[PDB]
Amino acid sequence: MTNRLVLSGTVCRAPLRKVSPSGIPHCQFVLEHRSVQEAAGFHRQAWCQMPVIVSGHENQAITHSITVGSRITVQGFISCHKLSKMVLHAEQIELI
Amino acid sequence: MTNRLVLSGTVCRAPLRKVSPSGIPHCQFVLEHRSVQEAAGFHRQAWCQMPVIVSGHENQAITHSITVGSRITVQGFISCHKKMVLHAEQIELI
Repeated sequence: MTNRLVLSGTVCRAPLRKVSPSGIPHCQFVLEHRSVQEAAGFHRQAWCQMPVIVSGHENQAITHSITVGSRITVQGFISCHKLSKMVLHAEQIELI
Repeated sequence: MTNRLVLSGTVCRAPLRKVSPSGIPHCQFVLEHRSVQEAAGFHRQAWCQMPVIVSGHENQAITHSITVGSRITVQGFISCHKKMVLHAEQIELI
């Protein structure tokens, strides 16, 4: 049922843009997250490079503010395909 | 920096209790998620198999009750190696 990743980071690859044959715009970039997280009472570095996909006409405009160096937070669902790779499908983007 | 994953699924690999060299036990299993999500006005299938690490003694009665086929909702932060793991903070048997 529940599937929600909220993740902040710095964009490490600029949006690569395409439109589907049926007219659906898709925007793809990579978000690099790095932070200090808490577990069992000791601090530890969390690092990951998350591919993000922005699909549909709704969220495309803000995507043109996103460049390598942009700090953003992305809220959405994760999806894996296969040798498996994970993508964050953006539902909300906040420009920090 | 926000790092928060909330994921429901089913246990697809038997949980194993390991011990960190620092005296801290943890429980590892793999969590299989399969849901219908909405994108560009269409229903997308979302699937994932997430490795999950649960540390700290407070989650042991729930952890010890977990088997292959258990339906759980997991909440924590993600981290990446070489691989992606979810470091579980909250764990509920749904």
